Amino acid sequence: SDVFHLGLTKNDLQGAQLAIVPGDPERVEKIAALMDKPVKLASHREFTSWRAELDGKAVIVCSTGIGGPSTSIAVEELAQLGIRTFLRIGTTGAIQPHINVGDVLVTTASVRLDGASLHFAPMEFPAVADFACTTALVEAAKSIGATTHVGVTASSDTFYPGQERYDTYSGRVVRRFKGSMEEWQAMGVMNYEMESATLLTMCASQGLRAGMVAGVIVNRTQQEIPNAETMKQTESHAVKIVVEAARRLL
Amino acid sequence: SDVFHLGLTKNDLQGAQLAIVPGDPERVEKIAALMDKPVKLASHREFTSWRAELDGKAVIVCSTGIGGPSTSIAVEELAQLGIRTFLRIGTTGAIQPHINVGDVLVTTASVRLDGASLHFAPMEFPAVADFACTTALVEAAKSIGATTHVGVTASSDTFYPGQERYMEEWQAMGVMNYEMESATLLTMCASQGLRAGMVAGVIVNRTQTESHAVKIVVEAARRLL
Amino acid sequence: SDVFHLGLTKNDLQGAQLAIVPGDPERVEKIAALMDKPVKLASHREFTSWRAELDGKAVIVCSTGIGGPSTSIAVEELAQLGIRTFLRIGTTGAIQPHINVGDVLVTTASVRLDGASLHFAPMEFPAVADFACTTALVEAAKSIGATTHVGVTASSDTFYPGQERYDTYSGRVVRRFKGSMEEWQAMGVMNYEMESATLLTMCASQGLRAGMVAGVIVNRTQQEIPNAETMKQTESHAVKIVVEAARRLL
Amino acid sequence: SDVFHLGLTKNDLQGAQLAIVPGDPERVEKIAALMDKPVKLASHREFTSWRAELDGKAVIVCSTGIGGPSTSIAVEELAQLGIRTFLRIGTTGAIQPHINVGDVLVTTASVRLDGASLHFAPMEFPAVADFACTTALVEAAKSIGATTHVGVTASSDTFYPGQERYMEEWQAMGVMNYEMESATLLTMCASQGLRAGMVAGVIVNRTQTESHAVKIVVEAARRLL
Amino acid sequence: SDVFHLGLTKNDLQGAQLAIVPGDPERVEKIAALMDKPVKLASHREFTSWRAELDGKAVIVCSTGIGGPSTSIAVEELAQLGIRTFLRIGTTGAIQPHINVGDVLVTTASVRLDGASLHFAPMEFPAVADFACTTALVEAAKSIGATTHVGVTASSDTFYPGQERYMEEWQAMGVMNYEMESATLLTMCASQGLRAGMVAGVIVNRTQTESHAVKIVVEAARRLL
Amino acid sequence: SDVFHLGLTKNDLQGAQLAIVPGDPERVEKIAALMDKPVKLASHREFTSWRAELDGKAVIVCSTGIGGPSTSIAVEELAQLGIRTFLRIGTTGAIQPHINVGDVLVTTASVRLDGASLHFAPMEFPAVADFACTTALVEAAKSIGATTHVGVTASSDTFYPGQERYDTYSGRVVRRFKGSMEEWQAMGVMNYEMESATLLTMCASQGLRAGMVAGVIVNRTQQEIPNAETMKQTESHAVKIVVEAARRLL
Repeated sequence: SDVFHLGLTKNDLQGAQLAIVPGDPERVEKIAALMDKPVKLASHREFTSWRAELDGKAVIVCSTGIGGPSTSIAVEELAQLGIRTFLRIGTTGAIQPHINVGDVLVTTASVRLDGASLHFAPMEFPAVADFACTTALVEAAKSIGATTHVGVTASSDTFYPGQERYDTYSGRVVRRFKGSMEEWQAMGVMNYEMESATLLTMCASQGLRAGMVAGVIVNRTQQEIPNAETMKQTESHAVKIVVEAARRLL
Repeated sequence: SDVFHLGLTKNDLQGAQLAIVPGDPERVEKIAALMDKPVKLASHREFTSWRAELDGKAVIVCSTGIGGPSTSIAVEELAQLGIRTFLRIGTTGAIQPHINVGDVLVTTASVRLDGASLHFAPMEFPAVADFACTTALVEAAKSIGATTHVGVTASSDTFYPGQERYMEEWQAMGVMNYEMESATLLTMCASQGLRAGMVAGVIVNRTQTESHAVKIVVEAARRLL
Repeated sequence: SDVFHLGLTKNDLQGAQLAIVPGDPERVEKIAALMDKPVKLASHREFTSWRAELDGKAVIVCSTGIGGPSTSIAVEELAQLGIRTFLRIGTTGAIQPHINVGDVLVTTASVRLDGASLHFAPMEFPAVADFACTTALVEAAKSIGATTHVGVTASSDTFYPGQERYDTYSGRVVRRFKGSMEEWQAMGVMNYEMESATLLTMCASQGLRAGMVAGVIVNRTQQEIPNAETMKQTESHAVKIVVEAARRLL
Repeated sequence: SDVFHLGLTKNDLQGAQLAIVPGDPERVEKIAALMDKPVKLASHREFTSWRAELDGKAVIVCSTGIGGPSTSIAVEELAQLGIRTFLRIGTTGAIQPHINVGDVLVTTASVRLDGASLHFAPMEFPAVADFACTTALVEAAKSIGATTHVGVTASSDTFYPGQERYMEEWQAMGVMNYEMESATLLTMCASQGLRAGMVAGVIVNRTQTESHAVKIVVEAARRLL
Repeated sequence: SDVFHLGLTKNDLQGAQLAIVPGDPERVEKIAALMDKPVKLASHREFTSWRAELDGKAVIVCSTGIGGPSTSIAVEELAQLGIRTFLRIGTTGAIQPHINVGDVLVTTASVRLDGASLHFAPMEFPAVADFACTTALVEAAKSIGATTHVGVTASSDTFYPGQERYMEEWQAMGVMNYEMESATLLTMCASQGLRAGMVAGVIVNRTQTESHAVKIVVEAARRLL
Repeated sequence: SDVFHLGLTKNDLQGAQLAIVPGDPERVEKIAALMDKPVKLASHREFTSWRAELDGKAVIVCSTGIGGPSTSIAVEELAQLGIRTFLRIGTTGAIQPHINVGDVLVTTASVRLDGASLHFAPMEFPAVADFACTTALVEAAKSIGATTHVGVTASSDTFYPGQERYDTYSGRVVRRFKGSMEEWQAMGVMNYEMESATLLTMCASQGLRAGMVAGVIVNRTQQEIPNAETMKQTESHAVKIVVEAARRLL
């Protein structure tokens, strides 16, 4: 209404200045439920929004969708709506053998293998998280007793060739990404996802604070497959971390 | 069950070798309604998929979401399930003074201003549409008496900053329109042995009625089976 | 005279608005011979021009020379002279095993492995053919009964390393082109030539129509070598196609 | 004897796993003087190195010289001798109006406008500081009551032309300051399993007292042993 | 018979290890006429080749055509037949106020604004002339009393747009002149163990007699046998 | 004093218009000693300066430090001080098996694997030496009876990965430089060093003359290791060459 995609007015946010941003609209209710007086605001495409209260202050939970283009829309309009702090929650696979399912990852900066970030800063600019957000996430994780890894994430415009997956229709990856996974592994990159390069670059270049946490639900480099219930329990822990991080940032 | 995102099996497709891929679920239902025996299959995240029938052959309609990245997931996972031809329909603005609201644009090739196309081929490779799909879209547009323009589309990762929203090089170069998905779609199919076509209805033009593009894409699909 | 290289005046063209553009001046006479009243206009360097008539309308046949720089000169001056439609005729090798000598290729767009095209549009711009020209070529081929392949061509500033040839004086190719042939093969590229990236990019960016057809005279990926007479018969067929395509574009 | 440039052996380090790396030898002596049992080890070309002790553990102080290239030699050769954590201290100007002469800047990440960082990772990889080192620098600054800003630094190969010396894009993007070494240092460590932090004291600001940054880096070092 | 384009055999060269490579066939005949026992060998497409003799040794003169692409074919195919030294002569404009019509330019290296040079070496590699060839051209120019300038030439794929024809950065950087072939020629030879030199006569200058450059290239050739 | 790093005034140079520029301040005295009346001017960081006389004319000898950034400072300030000709002296390893320890290298142009040069001209611009300087160096070498190689040098912003060294802490080189040494070897590159791309590019683009000579003290591609005294004798010869080259340029 006040914005062009989310279907939200300013007053709907009730002065909220922090937002928690999952990718999947299915996860918006369950995260808002952790907090006081969860109310459903709107639901348009993959932008589902709920509002809640935390220590007396209004908070927003809004889905971003998949990929940088979708995310940029969500972040841009929420920034217009007055949101100044963004905490990304996700579930992810790991790319390091010593990172286990059920572990938690806090991202300090991202490898920019995407397109939308370049609209906000040149490639030379770092896709870096805010120090306060990162600190809050690291502290909330440790308070919960989570096994935590803090470092670089690779952020890709594709799920398949940019993550060097070969079990595809064509079975081929373009030269740019051939051997790329081994390279990132050697450089200490923790995981692959698809949204953070846009999130972190647009926030760092525009005076906004952002951070990201993710629960490890799978590991491509490990032979053992993840349990059914442990994936659901890792997801709830990650949610717990992000809410408890948000409490310190209000 | 067979793919990571879409929630579909090979069997769900009942031999379908063509998919129509608009951006949004509201458009999916609208397209499937034009065909025989429409059935909703699945809805996960951005990807809502229906199955239908054209001349006794199965066709799928599946939403892509916003941008190359989500589009790339949809196309790959449909290709894994046996689709070999993709037709996209959208609605857009135009940037050429002689293009009217109500006209239909068939894209021959796209300017590659996205990030995802580069995950399939280096920049020097053309974001070109398949000749058969392009022909079938042009045929079907003439079939319902649509005013048709055929040419190049500019495709970017941003909706506002990559469309002049407070440079006129694309206009001077004869670019018809702006959107966000065609560069990824066309490059990813042309560099991987899949056929792809792209059609759009003109809804706005800064120098100066969507159901038609939907009928056209369906009637194009028929010619390609 | 009116132009700086071709040695032609406007009136010489007699209102001609379509031109057929081979690379080799030797082929200009034989293509003009297919048409009514073939007259030799001029011959300067590798720019040999003939004029003819087709269904009552004047047509030009002009050689481009080798490579994008030479071609850009020819196209630019003929555009100045009033030519608005350009049909390229060539003979070529194929890069796909299932493409046979005697087959005909119609190019929808080109991989831009050249330099001159960048002077007309940035690399992001597609080296795409005109739809009407492409349609006319495809229809003329089928009317003649030719086995036709429609798709992407790789257009290179070199005959040797850009086409990944190793049987050279040095025996080496620079990293950019090492493994490049296998890459294009996997992406469905039909053939290599040296002029189309400039032709198609300059026409598509300047409101001019262009298309390209070529007869396959050799195939590097096949063990069998081409017959002597079959190469000469493929050349005459390609010529037939381009003239019959031109008839539909007047 | 063990390395090409520095003139040091493993044994010279007596188990040191942390080094402090300023640009110049005058600063090296100043830093080592703040610690226990300071000893000069070597002086070759740009690389003057001292050894000292913090809480009974060995630490090294070694000058880098000017720019990424000399910095890259120092860090690599110290890593070969067993150092796994690097802290850099500098003095700089600021480009933000609210940053005062006397304030302390802790760099989270750098803009990569150098040439040497590319010898370690492609441009898309972030020139990001280690979280522990960054935390320890922020803690130590608060410990002596310093006014602290935490954010991004621009890092280039030129002192004059890459600093406006007869474009304001870095200011508009929230960049704190300019220097010449941090991009190489942060990228080279983050992409090779080494921890790195960076701190600077503000000595000038075009929109408007170095001993403090030296004490801070030493007290940060202590927390990281 | 031995090569793809030129229509020549090894035997046609009678032991020649040097070629002179101007752009056009009219210039080829002119150059060969200055030498002993001139003989036309072949004429196919852009490539017209003569053989001649200097101090009892065989030399070839072969036209390149327009641009790096045609030049690249000529040089490669001559190299396959045994040529190891190439000298190019051209005629050009100058872009420096002190360079006069009638002066001679010997190119030490070229600005790489072509596309074909990149098919031989990445952009960071210098389009540099061979020292012996450069020396011999400078010697031969002084021999006939020519006014000589020695320096950098800008080399592009376009004749008009890449020469200011309705940016002055090349003038400010000391570039002597513009042409279209030297970047490809110099890069392709320097990166493949072949010697190359380049000389030109000034025929125009926007800030203000070709037979001389032809004599100079021949007399340079003599010194290199 | 007149400059911001070297600690020198204009009058200190006594009208000197040529400078000899080693990297190491330790070598400044020994080169100035070859000439008449060697006086120590200043010594600040790695910028040690001495002045001397040669055939009656004042000459400067000034160290540059390591790398392009350091060198650019030295060259820039000496240019401000009136120096118009720069002769680089160095000692180097070779990358060609047929180049022997004790040989001398004169550089015609440099491969620009550095950052600072790009601040003076775009990458398309050649890092080319002055013809007079190159000629003087080649002639001084031959007069001394040195075995001389004239050609391209690779100039790198790093000593380790940009020179494709694997005997490092991490043991890895980034894809850009993987296989790079074999590439330069095949292209006829003589050696690696770290300063010339900046020196030559800034001089060629600013109307200043520069050249470079170096004595070969080691060869990575040879099994035999260099003698102790032969390295010291190669260094003195290179010094002799540079002074005798300077005599011809005054």
